[PDB]
Amino acid sequence: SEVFHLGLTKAMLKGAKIAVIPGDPARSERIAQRMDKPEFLASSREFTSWLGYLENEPVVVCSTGIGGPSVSICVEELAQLGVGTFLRIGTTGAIQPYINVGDVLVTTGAVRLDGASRHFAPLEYPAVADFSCTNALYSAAVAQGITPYVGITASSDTFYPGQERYDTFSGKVYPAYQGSLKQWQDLNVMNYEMESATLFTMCAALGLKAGMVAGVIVNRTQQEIPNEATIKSTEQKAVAVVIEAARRLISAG
Amino acid sequence: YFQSMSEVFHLGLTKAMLKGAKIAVIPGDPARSERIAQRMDKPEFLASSREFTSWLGYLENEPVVVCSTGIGGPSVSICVEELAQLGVGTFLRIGTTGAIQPYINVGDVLVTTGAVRLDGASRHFAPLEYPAVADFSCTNALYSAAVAQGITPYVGITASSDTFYPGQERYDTFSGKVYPAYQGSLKQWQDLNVMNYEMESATLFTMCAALGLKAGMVAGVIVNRTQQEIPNEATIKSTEQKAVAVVIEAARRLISAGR
Amino acid sequence: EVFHLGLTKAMLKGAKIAVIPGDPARSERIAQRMDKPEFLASSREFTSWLGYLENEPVVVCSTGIGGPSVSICVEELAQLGVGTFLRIGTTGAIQPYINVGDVLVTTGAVRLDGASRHFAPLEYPAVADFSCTNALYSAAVAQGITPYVGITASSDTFYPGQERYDTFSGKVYPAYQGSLKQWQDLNVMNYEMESATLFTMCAALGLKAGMVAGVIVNRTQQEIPNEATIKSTEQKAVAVVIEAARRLISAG
Amino acid sequence: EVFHLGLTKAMLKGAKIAVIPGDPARSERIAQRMDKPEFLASSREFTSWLGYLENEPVVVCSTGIGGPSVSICVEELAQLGVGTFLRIGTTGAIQPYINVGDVLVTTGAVRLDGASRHFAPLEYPAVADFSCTNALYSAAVAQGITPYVGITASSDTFYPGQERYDTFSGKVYPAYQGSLKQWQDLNVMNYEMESATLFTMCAALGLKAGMVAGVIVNRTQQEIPNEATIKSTEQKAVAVVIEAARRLISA
Amino acid sequence: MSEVFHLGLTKAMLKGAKIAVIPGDPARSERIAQRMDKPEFLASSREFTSWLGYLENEPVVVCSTGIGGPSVSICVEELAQLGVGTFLRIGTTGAIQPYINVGDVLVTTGAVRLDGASRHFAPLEYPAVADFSCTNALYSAAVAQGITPYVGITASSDTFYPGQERYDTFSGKVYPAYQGSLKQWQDLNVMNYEMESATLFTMCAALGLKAGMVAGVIVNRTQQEIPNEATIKSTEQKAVAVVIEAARRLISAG
Amino acid sequence: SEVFHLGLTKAMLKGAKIAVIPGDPARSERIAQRMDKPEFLASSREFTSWLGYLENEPVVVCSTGIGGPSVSICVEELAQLGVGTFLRIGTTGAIQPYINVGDVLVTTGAVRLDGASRHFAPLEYPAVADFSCTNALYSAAVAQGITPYVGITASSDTFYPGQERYDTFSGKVYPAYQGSLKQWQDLNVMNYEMESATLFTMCAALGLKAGMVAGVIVNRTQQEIPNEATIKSTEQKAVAVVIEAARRLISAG
Repeated sequence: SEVFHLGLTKAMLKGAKIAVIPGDPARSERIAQRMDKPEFLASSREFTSWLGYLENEPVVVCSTGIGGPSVSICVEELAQLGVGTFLRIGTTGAIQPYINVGDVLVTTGAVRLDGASRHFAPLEYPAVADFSCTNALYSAAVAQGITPYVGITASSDTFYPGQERYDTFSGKVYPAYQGSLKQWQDLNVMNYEMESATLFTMCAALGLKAGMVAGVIVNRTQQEIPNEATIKSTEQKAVAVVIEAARRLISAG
Repeated sequence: YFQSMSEVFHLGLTKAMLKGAKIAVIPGDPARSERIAQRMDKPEFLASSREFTSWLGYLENEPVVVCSTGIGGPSVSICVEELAQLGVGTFLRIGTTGAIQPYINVGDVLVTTGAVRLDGASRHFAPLEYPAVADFSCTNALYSAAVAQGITPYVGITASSDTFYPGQERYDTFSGKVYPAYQGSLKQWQDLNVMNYEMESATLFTMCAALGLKAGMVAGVIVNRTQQEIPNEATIKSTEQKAVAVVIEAARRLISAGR
Repeated sequence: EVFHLGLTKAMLKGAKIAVIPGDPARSERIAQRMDKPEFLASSREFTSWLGYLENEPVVVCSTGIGGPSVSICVEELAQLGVGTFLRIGTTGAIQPYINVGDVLVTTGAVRLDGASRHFAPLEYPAVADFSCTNALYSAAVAQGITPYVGITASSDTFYPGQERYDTFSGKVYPAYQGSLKQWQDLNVMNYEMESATLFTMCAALGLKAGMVAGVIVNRTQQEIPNEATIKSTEQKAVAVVIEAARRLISAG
Repeated sequence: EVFHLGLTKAMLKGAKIAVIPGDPARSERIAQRMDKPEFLASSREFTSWLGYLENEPVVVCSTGIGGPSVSICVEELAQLGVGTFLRIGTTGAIQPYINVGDVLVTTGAVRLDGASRHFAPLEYPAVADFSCTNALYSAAVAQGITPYVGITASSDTFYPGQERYDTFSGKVYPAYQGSLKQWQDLNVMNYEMESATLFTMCAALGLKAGMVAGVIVNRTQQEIPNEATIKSTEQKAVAVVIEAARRLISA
Repeated sequence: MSEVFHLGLTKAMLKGAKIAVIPGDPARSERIAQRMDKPEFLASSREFTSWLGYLENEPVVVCSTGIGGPSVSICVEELAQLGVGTFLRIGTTGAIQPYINVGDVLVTTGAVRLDGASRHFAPLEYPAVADFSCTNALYSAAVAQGITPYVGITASSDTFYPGQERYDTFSGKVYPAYQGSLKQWQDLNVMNYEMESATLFTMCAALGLKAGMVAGVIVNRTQQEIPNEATIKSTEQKAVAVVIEAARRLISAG
Repeated sequence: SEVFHLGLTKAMLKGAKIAVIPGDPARSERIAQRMDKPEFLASSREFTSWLGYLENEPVVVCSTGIGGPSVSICVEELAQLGVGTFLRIGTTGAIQPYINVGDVLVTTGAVRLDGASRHFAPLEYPAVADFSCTNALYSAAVAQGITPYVGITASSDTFYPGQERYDTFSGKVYPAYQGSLKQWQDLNVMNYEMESATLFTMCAALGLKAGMVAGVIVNRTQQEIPNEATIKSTEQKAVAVVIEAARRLISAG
């Protein structure tokens, strides 16, 4: 291979300029299976890649693993192989009581509670999504009968203390993160996630285009856990949005 | 200035004088409020106090405020907060600007999605790590309005500075100096794909996001710091009018979309 | 000759000192207490008048609200040869012992602004010039006034940075919650919105700055000032700054 | 059962100690060097095996790349009763005198990651546990190796945070320009991407952590190494980490 | 008993002293006290050597601080526990500006906070600024003794070596955050480096105590000329004369 | 004298490569008198130095004064004179309830609540002790039948507010330090101290070796005042550990 981690060569992508980047290596196949003529490319560490076709054009699906550091490797190495646009698809937990399980969130900007973003730009620089990607995702959702929430996401390097979870080994969060959940709620932050600050900041710095959509499967403020059919239909909703957004971006280019 | 004639500390306005306005166009210069209002139906002067000159006018049968902010986040923060107390929910920033990328020309139009926070006021609304990002629908209305008038704007990041001089790494000054933290900073932003400098959007975007208000920004490029040529008054004045026409049409589609 | 102020070196007729209030409406009022007052210019928030004290020309120029517009004013006046800047304002105090009508002379500022950081790193002190501070203090004492002398908190906002809750959101985020009490406990006299930028930039550029303010409101009391109170307090503070300017001119 | 790892307390069979490599494919290789190895689970980047040393159960669980995934692994293993964590890896040195084939034991980490700040403020030291560090060192010496002991710079990125210019942009922004030289002049041995998170979280949580690594490349050096010396290096490093687990079990 | 924790002093031992002169070097306490009426040794504990003397019939303490904000912070806090409200710092210093000569006198209005201890009293944005009345007493005293001091900003460093960008050291190195820092301070019109004033000014403002600082310039690292020993002693003696006279003025005024 | 502050020359050290560094100038002599052929070297400001012999090798004992700034002078100037190893000895208070008066603490790392450490390395760099020094100190303690606590110390530039003391002139601590004691307790910090952050950071930056041991003479969390005999015996206990530690380091050379 021509890159350090992914196990890929330029030739293997067959001219792909756009990538869909889920977190879980097992999701790559499922997404590529909504595309035309999909084929396995490689699996190396947490990076499982597939190639598929939308609008008769090649598209990579590559898993990123959890967190900015693995995302930064994935994105950098795909960019070396000619990928210029990156669409993040995920499933998330909301922190606003008006956002329900089954809702779809499109993120315009990220609160940078990560470390990797600071290696591409100083903290004062905005972790903001690409306009054309964000539009394609929003337009894709409304066209498919979904009214997404569009706004800001908190992007944390941790699943536990950074998302102010106390159901843990220590049961503690140190003072800088005590009350942080309420802080973000009061600043109209929709949800937590763990990748978008790195993705958006590095893409803006490198001149690459990024966007993100997620399906809500849990609400931190709400009592009752939903059944794992509404979980799966939520995941489907999100994929339908990202696939259609990818087609719009391709047709537009 | 009589506090009895105002429901807010600085603007000299009451809610009723706005006649239900939910949207404001906010230029920097007090002298520009009237001109922008005259693009609307039945324009009327509202008040003038300090750097805050306000007019009302109508678009699509709805009242729209035009209020000047003065230069800088501190004065912008007062203007926005006090209009928000009087029921204004959407703020469209209009201005002219210099660019820092060689491919951006005088006469081009910039729509800003996010701001580098080189200001102070934004930190009074949210911690530094929170993004100074524009409202999606405002940004889309500004872009769409521009395209519908024959203009393809550049869309991207602006550096929002509390100063005109050292914070924009200008050396053509009294001291001729910029201290180390801001030396090389222009090049830094160029290399990070920042389009331009401006002095208000970090505060505007950060505060609106934090308060649940909607903000966007459009600007006409009237100078480029990487370029040698001097631009002429005609193209400059034309660029100002162009950008105003964009902001007005954006307001129109925001109004009709909310109907 | 300068980007914003609409002024030329010639129009200043040799002025080396400026009085810099916030409100453009006050430029003329202050100019009228000097000799041979005349209008110079008005552009955006910057309205400038010229006057004479001890047969020397003195500029009065309004700054607008906040560090950013102050930094433009001071920089551009300095390009035109002004070396000394006297800030006059009205202010709200945060200490109970400070009364409406009192006069404050500020030695240094808490840097809760952005613009100062463009002139020097945060650890550098936003401190007033010795001679300006003394002239302001002396002027006050010579007019029968015992001013408070000390530290001012200089905020880029009027609302959350001064921990106001009487607002559209009614909220202040955690980093500024408890901040007013913090400053009270650190013996800060008052809030204002310009002096951190002024002091820091003047120290950095080798210019001379001082600030005097009249207290029109106390954040620890329930009373709100009427315009007559504002007017008399303003007049009190203007008298101080005019005299301080005479003293600096005479001594120079 | 825990949220990410696909594990229950019962599946660990009382294991109090874990060896934690980064690469999912490496968990089996390492478990093969213990007694009665068995696959446990594979979920996302977390592939876990169980094995026995001095007749005692030991988990081997991959972490993926970076503090974020490490923090999930360690947290969830701690919920299941694991109290000690030994990191094994392969690394690139930044000092001219460190050779390919050398072994590094890390006492402390430069915190160039984000996850560590979710456990403790930046001024708090990312320091290895005293016991673990000694076992790693002793294990190495007993096998004829004098490891370098010292400080590692722990980066959230592979590229700009380690000041690499061989990239898509070819750029590193000013705050990281000259940072490699800065760390060299401060006697930092190497870059790595997980230890700041690991050391800081374990100190905050009351858990025990250590780290050993085999050097397979040197950023300052002309040459390029063959896979012979590389494969023996990582084999050497695994041997040190296994023996260290024994020693800790023994005491 | 009634003794403070570090200084070995009780409130009775001060005999009502409200004002202190605070040199850095233990061995200077006696010398400064001998410039006052009826000097007497009080105590010596660690770096803190204290004497009492009288000026204008009022008792005045002289206590050494040791080097750096941490020991200064002990000294000042514990003297305040004993009723001292006013603190006059006296020393000798190098200068970093070419136009400041050996033998000049510096009165410090403000400090660049390159220390740690100041941050334990106030956040970094809070100004390390001297008390108005102390600063005036020092300036007016100097002018009355035919000196015209420079009045300005001093950089207050927690180190003698790297924080003052010194390369003549064991390592020969200064890490990047401090490379170019001397020139940065020169370009921002800073007069000199010293190691205590940020802590002193910040803590005194925070606690409501009054502080001022005067120093005599005995070296200038930007100049080639080397001063002779007479000029140095004359400068030391001059700085001491100013601080004593300033204390007299403050005592008389109150 | 060929150093600026200590009043020392390389010849006066007679080849010493190692130093014991207490804080109090009055302690230097009695520590040196546990060694063979003790001799006074110099006294300047807070820096009182003595020389002694352990295992036939010369060892300096030099007092540092209080705080990172004076420590930084002492260590720099001794390094200029050829000293490469620095062992810190003192007595301390503990902030953990289970740490008793009489216990011994060996510090692996320091919380950097000081200023001088930042003049040697940026804040993210760890204030970590030298491995061999720490091992020597641990081993010496065990050999005296002491199980020392081994761990993290908080190193403060102040005695009062930075250790969250309210028994003061003002009786006040500003918000950034309110609740800080509790914060450090919950992060398993053992004790406060005033010099280790500077010492460990500078030594790692300069390539010098440092360690620290201390005897606990007071506990913030405990009710009891301990008697003088318990306190004086704790001092002796800790000094015995540091001397033995130095024997081991010398012997290993």
